[PDB]
Amino acid sequence: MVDLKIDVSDDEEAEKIIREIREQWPKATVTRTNGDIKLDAQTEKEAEKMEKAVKKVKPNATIRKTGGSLEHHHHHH
Repeated sequence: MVDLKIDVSDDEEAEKIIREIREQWPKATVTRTNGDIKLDAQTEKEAEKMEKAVKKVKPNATIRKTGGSLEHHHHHH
């Protein structure tokens, strides 16, 4: 699981976040809340696609990405 919280400054784009996520991922918990979008990804790659689908509405989308994985630096280039 990857924590994805998408800031939303407008109502219509917030609608577009929900549609562009849930059309591919019906299981993706999208909690519509005036101010943000509370979203949960399954894996890191899944998050890469999810946050990208948001960026298909808004390229400079401020997305709060927490957790994902404890990327072990000895196993990291």
